[PDB]
Amino acid sequence: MEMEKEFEQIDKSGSWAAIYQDIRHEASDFPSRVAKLPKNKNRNRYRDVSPFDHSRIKLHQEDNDYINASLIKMEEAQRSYILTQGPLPNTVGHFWEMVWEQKSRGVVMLNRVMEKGSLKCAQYWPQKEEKEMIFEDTNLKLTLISEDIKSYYTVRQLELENLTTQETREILHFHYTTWPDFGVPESPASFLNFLFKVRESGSLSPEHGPVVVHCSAGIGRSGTFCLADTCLLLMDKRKDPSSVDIKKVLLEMRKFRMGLIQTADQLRFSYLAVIEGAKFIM
Ligand SMILES: OCCCCn1cnc2cc(Cl)c(Cl)cc21
Repeated sequence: MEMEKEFEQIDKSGSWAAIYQDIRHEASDFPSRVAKLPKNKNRNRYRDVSPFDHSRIKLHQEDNDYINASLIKMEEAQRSYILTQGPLPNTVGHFWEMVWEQKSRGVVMLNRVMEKGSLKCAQYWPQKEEKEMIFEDTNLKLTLISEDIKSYYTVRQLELENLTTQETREILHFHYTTWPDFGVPESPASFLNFLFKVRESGSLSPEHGPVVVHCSAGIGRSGTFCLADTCLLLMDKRKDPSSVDIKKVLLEMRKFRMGLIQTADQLRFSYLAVIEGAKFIM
């Protein structure tokens, strides 16, 4: 079926939970043996969210190459994304090592450091120009260059230096700051505006390594971001935009990381975002 009318048909029939459970039943199951080794327990935020072995990002280290991060490679859309958990106190250096090694231009953050009174990820970037951060375990230096605070998101320019080679690179930090503590946004308008700002920066384009996107577990909000982007790109590329099947795209993405889209409300919000976004594109 088309999307917008499939949408009203699920609303009128109140069957979002049943649609979402079908997806969970059909989703791929692949091994995640490296994630479950005992030496990696303090590298995982949640025991039930792990990268598959076949698609995990490997650190360029011989001691321990493990990080909780996955490469989502979308062949028809010609887009790649790295989805990862919010960094932990003992993985902030690994996180920036990955950004460096994979040649990423942009980092997309969809959570606040504290939500619901609890910490959802480490404070992993510097907050003042004159107070830079040094990650001694991975030999990197990170400096805040500039910051632009808007009503729904903040964009930061960062300098990452590989202290071993003295090479430097500019990284863009796109921080969506207004996702509610509970539920999903009422309108997709600000989320779509944010997605377009990431696109306009070059961070999603083939002349750079894959964008790094995270929330707390790296599957819920993060899944919504890449699902909406890929679906809109396919609607631009195909002769028949109504052929794009958001449930099929989501199942394809779940071949590369488990659990993408965490609730039926996040599924409905993803539909809403693609539907509204397809009208603005034209
Ligand atoms: O090939 C399409 C180029 C222009 C698309 N575009 C630019 N600004 C946008 C803001 C929003 Cl909210 C949306 Cl949905 C789309 C946008």
